[PDB]
Amino acid sequence: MESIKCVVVGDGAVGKTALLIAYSSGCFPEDYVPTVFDNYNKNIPYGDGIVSIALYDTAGQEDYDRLRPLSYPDTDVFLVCFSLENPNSLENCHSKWAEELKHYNPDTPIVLVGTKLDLKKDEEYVKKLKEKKISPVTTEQGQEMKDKIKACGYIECSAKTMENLTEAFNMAIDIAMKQRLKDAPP
Ligand SMILES: Nc1nc2c(ncn2[C@@H]2O[C@H](COP(=O)(O)OP(=O)(O)O)[C@@H](O)[C@H]2O)c(=O)[nH]1
Ligand SMILES: [Mg+2]
Repeated sequence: MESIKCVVVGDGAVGKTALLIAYSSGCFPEDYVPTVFDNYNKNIPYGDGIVSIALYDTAGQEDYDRLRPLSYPDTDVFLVCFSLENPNSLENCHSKWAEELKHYNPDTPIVLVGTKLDLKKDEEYVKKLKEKKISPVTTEQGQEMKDKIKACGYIECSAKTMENLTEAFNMAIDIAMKQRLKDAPP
């Protein structure tokens, strides 16, 4: 049994809490969604063993700049989240999230996670988005940002449809465990 700590950050409303509730329960939140989900644990097969991943939600607004980082000590991997239908939230992964995580946790790997993939793929939503002169974040743009912030992985997912949802957390686990292997004596 190995334990890892995963903290989820990103702009308000990109879907951090829904991501965590969907992973915890297997269902997109059916009732009231809290601002910040209480931290919880999940046991996941990994190699010949079991990883216990402890998941921490955060309040992403700038108002919480001093309270939110109190969650950061001893983190093994961060999920930096942006909505695939909000290009502004992608740019903030560079101007805000990468800078904050480098300041507090310079050695901790990051996974860049695109959320709300179902809306990116929803033809009617895309039309209405286009009426406001916005288009979805492309995978080309998301991968470019992955490199810009030196994230160890990138994935696009939907808490609503579960598309790539559990694999986003499998990606975070694999990155954390491989870093732990790299840091061990030979
Ligand atoms: N269509 C869709 N909506 C989502 C998804 N994830 C979150 N939402 C919606 O986005 C809004 C904000 O979600 P929330 O989890 O509170 O975002 P947070 O502020 O980052 O924690 C809510 O209306 C959610 O229902 C998703 O994968 N697909
Ligand atoms: Mg939330």
